[PDB]
Amino acid sequence: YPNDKTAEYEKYANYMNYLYYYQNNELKKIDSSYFKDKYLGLFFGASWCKYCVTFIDSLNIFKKNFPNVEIIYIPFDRTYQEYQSFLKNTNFYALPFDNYLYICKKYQIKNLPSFMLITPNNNILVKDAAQLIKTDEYINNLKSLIKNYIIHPKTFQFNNRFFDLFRN
Amino acid sequence: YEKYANYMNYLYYYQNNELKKIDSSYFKDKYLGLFFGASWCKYCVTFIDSLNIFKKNFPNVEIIYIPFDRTYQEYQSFLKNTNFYALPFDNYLYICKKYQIKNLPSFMLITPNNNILVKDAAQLIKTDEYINNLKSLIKNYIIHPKTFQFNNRFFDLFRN
Amino acid sequence: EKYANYMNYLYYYQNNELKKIDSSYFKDKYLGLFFGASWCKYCVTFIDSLNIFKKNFPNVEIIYIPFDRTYQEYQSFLKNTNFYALPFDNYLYICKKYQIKNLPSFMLITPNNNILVKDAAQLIKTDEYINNLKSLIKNYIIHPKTFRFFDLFRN
Amino acid sequence: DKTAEYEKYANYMNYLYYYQNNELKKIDSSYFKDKYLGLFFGASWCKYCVTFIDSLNIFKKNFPNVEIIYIPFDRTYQEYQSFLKNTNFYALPFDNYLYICKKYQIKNLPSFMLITPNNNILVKDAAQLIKTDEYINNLKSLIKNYIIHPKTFQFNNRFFDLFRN
Repeated sequence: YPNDKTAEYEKYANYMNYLYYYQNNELKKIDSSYFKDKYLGLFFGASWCKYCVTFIDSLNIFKKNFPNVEIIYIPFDRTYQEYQSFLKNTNFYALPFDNYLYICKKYQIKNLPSFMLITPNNNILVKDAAQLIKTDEYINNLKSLIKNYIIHPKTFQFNNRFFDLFRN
Repeated sequence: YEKYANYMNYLYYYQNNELKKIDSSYFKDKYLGLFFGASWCKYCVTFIDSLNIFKKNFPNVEIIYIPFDRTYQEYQSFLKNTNFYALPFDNYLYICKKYQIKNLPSFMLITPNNNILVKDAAQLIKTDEYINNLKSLIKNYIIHPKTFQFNNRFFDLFRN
Repeated sequence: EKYANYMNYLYYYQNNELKKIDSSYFKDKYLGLFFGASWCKYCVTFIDSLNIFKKNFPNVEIIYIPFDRTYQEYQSFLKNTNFYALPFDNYLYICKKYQIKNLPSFMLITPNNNILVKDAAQLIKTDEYINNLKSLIKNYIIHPKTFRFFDLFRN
Repeated sequence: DKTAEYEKYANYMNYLYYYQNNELKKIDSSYFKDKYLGLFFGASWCKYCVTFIDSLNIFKKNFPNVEIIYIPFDRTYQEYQSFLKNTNFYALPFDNYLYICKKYQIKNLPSFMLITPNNNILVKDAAQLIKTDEYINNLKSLIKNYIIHPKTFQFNNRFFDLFRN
């Protein structure tokens, strides 16, 4: 009751209200509610890291086999210029350009690239999916994992899935 | 054929400094942890402590050693310092090919119906942070029963 | 041309105060560049291997290249370690130069800024490496160079 | 009786193998005296080792006198042959080389190790090194600057020393 800082906390209800993507030469926004109830693939990467650039071929093959999983780029670029040139050469959504070490701390991400597969209720279906997707042996078994894994509904703070996923 | 019908009909273990065998049908309907390793590889020997802590946390998962020892005597000395089950001493590169196993140790978590629950579990179980995530995977993954060729889940799991 | 301004001091904690050292102290020394962060548990567990490395190679100066998110996290790291550190800043440009893609990473650098061991973090986790590294140090001819951190981190 | 068997190892690894014209050829191991070597631990059934060949070809272009030797972990002679025909590397004869993995604690395929003429390890984890563009000038400096102190190999057999603890 004393020293209630709900007022301060409430700013976070609009955290990550948009993701970004390229269409022709436009950096466009998409309302993050679009990702409600979707499986996500979180791609931790940077345009300056050659391994992350070669990894895009594996992600593109993954996307062809798992078209309903949405790929979200979590950038570790140095400038907007680097971020924008990379995003325009991909079919991915992205977090806005920013410093995301706090997400690395939450999931103990220690390598670029890293790729994690996330269920609609923000559980981790595959922690180390970057390794998983560089051969093609994974496809049938990942389809079984997605088909068979029960999704128990959760309540996200402020009804904000990305606040839950990246902060809580 | 004939030894298709008898492929992997027993797994092996040590007890009281004696090599023993168990009907492999005992592993029907069990979660398995396939431990790819070798006694010559120091990273595999230290990994035994992570597996033992894993087993304490997940006691219904059966740990099966898939050996890459050079000699039967090295295999035996390794198996006697563990309480794991093991495939018979043999050359298992065909299993490495099937699953694209490229590192020792590797550890794969398998459901009762031979699906892969966690492909790269060695790195998962050396941390502190995996228990609740793995508990949820096991509790949430629906098991549809399967019948296996030659009535032998290891024929399916290792040879298709 | 304030390249003269670049990396004039490294930092460290001693007697619970933040101190600085002129970067010319590191001229002609073997260096161990430790890319790390206090938020990364694997970097924190790696400090024990670095301390054992330092006991066996006391003349190699370990330099911490930070990837902490905040200045307070960086200071807490310095208070708990015995390395010299770059000032708190964003060092992705060094990661790009050397294609550092993992934390921790550890690189061993000769007095004239050549790379003696590119991927030394896995090397020093064991203690199998010690004789091999002693031979590399003993046998690597040094051709002296006039300048060191602008050459090492930018070129 | 078998102190004579121990002497047999003076002829250990007397030939390496390679393919030139879909044709299997042998080369006297003495060709490799005083050479730097790149030991490539790999297997044709391992997709990561197949993709690694691209990095080894860039390495061979930039370091043509570092002789690449394939240490096989193929299941069958035919897998070994097909791999060798497509990479025209030198190779140990098809066999089981777990004892080499024990000596050097090789735990990943592919692995690649750079060896000096006196059998010291110049770069232990060279598979990681050569996947980047950046390594070339500093590896040339490392080869140019590392002093080679002469050693005596048992039976004057370099590969016996390099592979057999």
